Amino acid sequence: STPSIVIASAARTAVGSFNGAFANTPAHELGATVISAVLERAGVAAGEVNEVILGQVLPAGEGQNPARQAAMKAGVPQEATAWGMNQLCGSGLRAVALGMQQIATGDASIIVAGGMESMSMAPHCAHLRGGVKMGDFKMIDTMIKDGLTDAFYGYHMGTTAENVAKQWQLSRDEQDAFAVASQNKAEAAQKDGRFKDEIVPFIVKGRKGDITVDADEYIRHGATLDSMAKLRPAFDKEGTVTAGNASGLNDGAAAALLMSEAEASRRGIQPLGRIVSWATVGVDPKVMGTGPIPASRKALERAGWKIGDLDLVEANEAFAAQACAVNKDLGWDPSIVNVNGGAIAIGHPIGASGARILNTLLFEMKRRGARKGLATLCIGGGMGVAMCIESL
Amino acid sequence: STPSIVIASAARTAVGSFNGAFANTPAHELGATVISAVLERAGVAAGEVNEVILGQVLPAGEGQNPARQAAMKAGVPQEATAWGMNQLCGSGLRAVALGMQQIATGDASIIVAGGMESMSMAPHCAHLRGGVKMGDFKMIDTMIKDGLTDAFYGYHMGTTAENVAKQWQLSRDEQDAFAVASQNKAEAAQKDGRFKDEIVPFIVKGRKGDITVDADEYIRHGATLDSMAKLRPAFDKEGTVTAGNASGLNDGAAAALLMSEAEASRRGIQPLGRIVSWATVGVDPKVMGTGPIPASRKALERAGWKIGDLDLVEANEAFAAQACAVNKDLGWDPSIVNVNGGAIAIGHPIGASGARILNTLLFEMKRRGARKGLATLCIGGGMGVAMCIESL
Amino acid sequence: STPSIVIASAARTAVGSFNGAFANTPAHELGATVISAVLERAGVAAGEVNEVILGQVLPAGEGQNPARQAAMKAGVPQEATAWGMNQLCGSGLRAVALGMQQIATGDASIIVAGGMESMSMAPHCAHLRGGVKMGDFKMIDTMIKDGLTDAFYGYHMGTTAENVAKQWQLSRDEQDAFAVASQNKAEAAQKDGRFKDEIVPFIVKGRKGDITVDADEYIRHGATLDSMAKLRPAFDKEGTVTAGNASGLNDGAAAALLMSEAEASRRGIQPLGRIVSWATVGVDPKVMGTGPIPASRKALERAGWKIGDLDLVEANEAFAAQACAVNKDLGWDPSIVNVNGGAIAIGHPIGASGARILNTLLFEMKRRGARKGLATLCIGGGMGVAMCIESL
Amino acid sequence: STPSIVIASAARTAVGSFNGAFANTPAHELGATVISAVLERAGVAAGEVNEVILGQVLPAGEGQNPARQAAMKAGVPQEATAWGMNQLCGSGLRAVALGMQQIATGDASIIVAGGMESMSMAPHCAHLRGGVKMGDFKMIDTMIKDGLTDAFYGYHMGTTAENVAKQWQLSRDEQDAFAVASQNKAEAAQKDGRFKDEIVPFIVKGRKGDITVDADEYIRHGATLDSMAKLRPAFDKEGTVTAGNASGLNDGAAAALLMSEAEASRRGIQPLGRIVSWATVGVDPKVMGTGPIPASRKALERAGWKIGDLDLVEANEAFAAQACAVNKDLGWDPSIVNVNGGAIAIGHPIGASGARILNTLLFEMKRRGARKGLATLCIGGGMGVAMCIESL
Ligand SMILES: CC(=O)OCCNC(=O)CCNC(=O)[C@H](O)C(C)(C)COC(=O)C(C)(C)C
Ligand SMILES: CC(=O)OCCNC(=O)CCNC(=O)[C@H](O)C(C)(C)COC(=O)C(C)(C)C
Repeated sequence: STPSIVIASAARTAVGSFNGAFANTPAHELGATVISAVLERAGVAAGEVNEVILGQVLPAGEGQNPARQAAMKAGVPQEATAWGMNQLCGSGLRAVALGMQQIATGDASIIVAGGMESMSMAPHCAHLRGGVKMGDFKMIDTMIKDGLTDAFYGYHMGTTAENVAKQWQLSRDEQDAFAVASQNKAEAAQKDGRFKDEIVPFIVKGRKGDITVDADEYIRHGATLDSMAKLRPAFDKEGTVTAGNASGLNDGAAAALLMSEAEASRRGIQPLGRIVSWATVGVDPKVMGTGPIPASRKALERAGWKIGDLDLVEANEAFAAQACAVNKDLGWDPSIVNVNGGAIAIGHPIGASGARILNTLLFEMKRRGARKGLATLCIGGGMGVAMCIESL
Repeated sequence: STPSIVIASAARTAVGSFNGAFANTPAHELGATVISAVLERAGVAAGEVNEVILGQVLPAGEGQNPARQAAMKAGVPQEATAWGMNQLCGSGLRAVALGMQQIATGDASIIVAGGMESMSMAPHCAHLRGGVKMGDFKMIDTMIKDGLTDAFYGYHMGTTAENVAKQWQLSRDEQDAFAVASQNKAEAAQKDGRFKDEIVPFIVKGRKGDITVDADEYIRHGATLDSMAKLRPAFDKEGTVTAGNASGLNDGAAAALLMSEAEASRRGIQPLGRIVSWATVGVDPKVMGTGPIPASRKALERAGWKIGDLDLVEANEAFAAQACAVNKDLGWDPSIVNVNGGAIAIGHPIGASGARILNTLLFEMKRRGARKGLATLCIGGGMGVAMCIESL
Repeated sequence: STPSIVIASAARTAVGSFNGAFANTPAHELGATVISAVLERAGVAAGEVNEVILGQVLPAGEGQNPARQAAMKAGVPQEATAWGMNQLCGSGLRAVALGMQQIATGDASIIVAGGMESMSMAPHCAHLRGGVKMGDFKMIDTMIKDGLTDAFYGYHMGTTAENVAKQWQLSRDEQDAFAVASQNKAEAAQKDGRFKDEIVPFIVKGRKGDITVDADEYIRHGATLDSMAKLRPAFDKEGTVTAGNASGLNDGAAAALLMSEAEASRRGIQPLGRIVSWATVGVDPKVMGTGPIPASRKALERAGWKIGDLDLVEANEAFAAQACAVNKDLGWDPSIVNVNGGAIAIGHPIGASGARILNTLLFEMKRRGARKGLATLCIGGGMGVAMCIESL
Repeated sequence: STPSIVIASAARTAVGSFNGAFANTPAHELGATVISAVLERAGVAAGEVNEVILGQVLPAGEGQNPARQAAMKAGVPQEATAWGMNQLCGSGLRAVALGMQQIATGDASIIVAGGMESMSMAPHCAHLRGGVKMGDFKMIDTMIKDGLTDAFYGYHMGTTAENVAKQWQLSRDEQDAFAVASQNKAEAAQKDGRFKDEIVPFIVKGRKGDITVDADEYIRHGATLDSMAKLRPAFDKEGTVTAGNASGLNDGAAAALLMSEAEASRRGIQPLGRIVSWATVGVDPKVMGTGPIPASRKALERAGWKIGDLDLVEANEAFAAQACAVNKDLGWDPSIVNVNGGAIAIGHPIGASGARILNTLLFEMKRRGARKGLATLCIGGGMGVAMCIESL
């Protein structure tokens, strides 16, 4: 008699490149589009939504509770509720776990959950109430400070990726080959229409003409191992991690519509899948990229699943270094991992990422008839999140 | 049977005045102290915490996931997890209901949940990626923009208070008499030592000497009706809402340690209460101060309680206009509400506030042997949140 | 026996467009090239220079006394002196008058005087010592605030141009025809090589390569009356003044090397002319564009010249409106004025402008054998400056 | 006969401490008050002024040509002119010399010349036109960058002071003794009323009551040798220069009214003195504090005076180390130098400083009946300025 919560529908924007397609688009506008889309896709009216839960890491200057702004712009009435949350990179997936819990505790019926992020729109900042009596001071890039800098050891996420490259003795070649394989899988899938279903177009409004954005613009077409092998290391001069074998800075949103299984049945909805389990676990901040290991093992143990049971896997590629380490420790078939590419190619809109890869997982699970699935993400400050999805 | 989760223990910092005692104290530092406090108070080792969940509305510049920074500074091991969330003024109490949900769904055994806020340390910000080829630009106060300003209508929270005052025909006098009652109640509680149990002293580390802060410094000593009636309207030149009958800008943190009833009994812990229900509902952002009315009613319905069963209430005083209005609608005995004073006196450290009033309720329920209690707050953008607590 | 001071030599950079050729070139670097050039042109060694005097309105952030920075870079000895000055648009010409005065009172023999300006490099700023306790504040564009905004009435110099347009009843048609004539005369002069003599090339050092700039890049080629006529008014929605009939925002330096007539004779130098007189007079800030009227009249009377004695004139074009009013009042033959075009086409690097038009005057006087010349500028805050030059 | 220019009258504000009395008072406000005062003291109407010349190193953000704002505020007519200039610390005295040249060349009859500075109001800046697509950037303190940092060697003026200390082998003790004597002489002069004649009171207007400032607030009362000796070196860790034996960061204005000797006689004015000579000379930037040596010597030679002919001297105290060096080299009787204290005590409002000390000299010469005086200052970037004054 345990609660069975399903994902009735999902959708994501395309992922924009840094200061690219969505250079001037507030996170909450991207969120509103995905919210309306999951509702239209499921045939559910906005007024039936109890609450919107949206992960977002970089809200500075966007005003009160951007999740609420997203919900209200999507047409979800004032009666519903909304809130944001921040488990950094895990945010978008975690939000789905959290939404599932609202329904499992009988506190709601229909949740919209996911994530949203405008890294482009993130401001610079300084604390100036006390004044600066004399001397220079720093205007601080909130994207870097609040999104990409380890709070404990003081270094960029890319150095934690170097720490993983040295513990696992991963060569520069092994990482450059992984990223080339990710770009090529993503270019293949995009041209074959495999992102069409999950992507809802977004209308960037302008003065000299609106623009429809429905293609992931951060993917690199014709990615040779040459353009990878010619890059300098970005975080250590005798290291292996580069702009080419790391993910980038990106804008996007993504969302899922959750309700009980019996509810989806009552509404004539064919659900994208059932949430069987989730799990988050901590690891050393220094090697934060390993997060997916204990989070996925725990998720799998809560499902009563073996690693071999899995038919599909979205394992977020923040860095090639961390991804290979995860694929090695866990030891699943790499041919079913990031089957349509991953974040090195597609982008990593921090708060949105977890709901982005969940989209890719669900829609590709429909495409090929995979029964069991698992999405998982490493997290700055040292954590992982994971979720097991079973098709119906 | 049903899960049953208890608040094993609770603690909060004093609430500091704006650019006051905590002027230069990062939110997570305040948060850390209160995490160590709830652990110590319950007799639980930090190594036993599965997850720290902390409300926070104004984290700009503090770096990656300040809940994880509070958790680590407090000595919760890297293996645990941590996140922040934002349901604005409701964040601190919502984090507690979220934590309870973690335990009810079987995903955790032991949560620290609460909130934290340094409104003092909130930076001014500006989006400057595109560059500013010519012309003045605004450095935006994130405290005002992201905390205090309604996103839909463009005006401060105090203006929603004017809308509520007007709806309910609340005179200036009546708002002012409420504010004085609240100050006089709070100065009394302070003097008679009724804040001591709940407060854990925070030590401010400076160059010139450590300062231990263990007293709410926002409370005005010897407040009079005469003093209030001298003040000018702060939001409307023929309005009723002043600085004297509105809460303030404040710094502080507050948390609670949650576990199952059965686990408290295993550990010999005598908990502060059982979380019997909670609820959140939405309303017109224009009159967000009415949030607590449907929130408290839904919460009481979920608990199976009538309003007269309540023995003690903490209904947050964002503004006298809204506080009076909520009290007149629900009809609870004003004498069991904010019995040691409310936020006009004590302060409103946004993200911490909901855990702040929860602390006050729990320790006063204990000291007078109350059995049934409710905490509730209005939420900017048009929401309310409430929680019902029963003593063991 | 009244002292006679000559201009032995002169030089100017090309005038750069706003954030264009000299986008990242500090004013002092442009100044240094022009100091070296006037020395080279006169056959005078840097070791012989007593003082360098440079007009400069927007030095913020450039460091201590950019005039000294310029002169040291050009190898003027540490035993010499250097200072900057600021009479706004008048500065580069006032500098020369002041340098002439050093020699006249016997305090110096050899002066390099002019001005320099990098409007591109001008920063944004805020008084932040006292703090901003709460609320937004402005980051102020120093170029606009200290350069282009009237300090009394608070509006841009364009509005003073509107005031002049109304008071002199100057049509949009007349102003635009003037603007097009300036563009077309400057393009002709450019293509014929008439700026070559005065322009010294400036090498913009980069990383991917050095670029030699020796063309005035703000000059529009093939400028049409239609392109002027289609612009909207820039300062008053029912006005006549536009971006097209106003000058621009620009970068440049320019200078003159001064000595007594007898010293030039001793050296065998053929000077560019003798400074027979100068003057500066104030007018109403509201119609500051009129400055050249009383200044030119005073300069001429000090020279004992009638207006009809002039063979050539450089009257600076801050705005078509004021250029037209000045020509109307003075009544000098427009065909002898801004013969090679003016600032509408060439640009207006504020602190340099006055020495820029002096350069154009002097080299045209030489080229055509004009005997008597005058340069004059209008000045924000309501002033004018004029200088009479006679050929030797 | 030669042109003889006299100082008819003089006045200065008190010198305010950094973020002290004048923390929020724009320099031009201070200037306006001293302009009005020199007019009143001379019995000359504002309508009679031809030009205002005001030294000012740090005008960023104050708007167009603060000299003109100052002159207009004092009711100097729109028909007059005004300009600012910058020879750093020498500026306030150089303006006077420049003012004298306007009259000697017959270009003006009546000049108000001096300087003004608000180091408190100096802003922080950043060049932001190109944008900062990613990363932290610096907000630069303009007071330090444009006022106090050497542009060639990149270090503060205090480092130049160390270089002079080492070269002249000046002990810590000798420097501190000098500093203590400056404080103690200034304090005696203050108590005895010796600054009253030269100071014009300034009214600081504020919402909560006007404050009249007529005392130099930087002067330390009861300054002890021990208070100096305890300090740590501020620039070199085995240096000798400290906050105590250097001057401060200060706000002030000061000026003089000039006219020919014959015009003063026509008007029946008894002048404060005749300007007999002035000089400016350069020195190595690295030892800029030595500027007063070649400059004083040149001024004296130009006057036909031996050093021993001087009855009184104001040699500016940028730093004890340099003031000591200057006095050692010149060898004048130290008992006639800075007779009422100097800038270590009184403060150093850069652009005003040279006119400030001139005020002190003039009024002491008058009060004790000294016939021959000299004022002189060192100048960052390696210069000196000096002026010889004789009583009539
Ligand atoms: C005083 C002087 O420098 O002479 C005239 C200077 N003219 C200008 O600076 C106008 C340049 N204008 C432009 O580039 C566009 O018309 C503008 C609308 C972008 C300018 O914007 C403004 O309104 C200013 C006055 C703030 C520059
Ligand atoms: C030429 C000149 O500058 O005159 C002397 C004025 N004094 C100063 O510039 C130094 C003022 N110094 C101080 O208040 C303290 O020494 C300080 C160490 C706190 C200043 O901090 C600094 O390092 C600088 C940049 C101001 C020198």
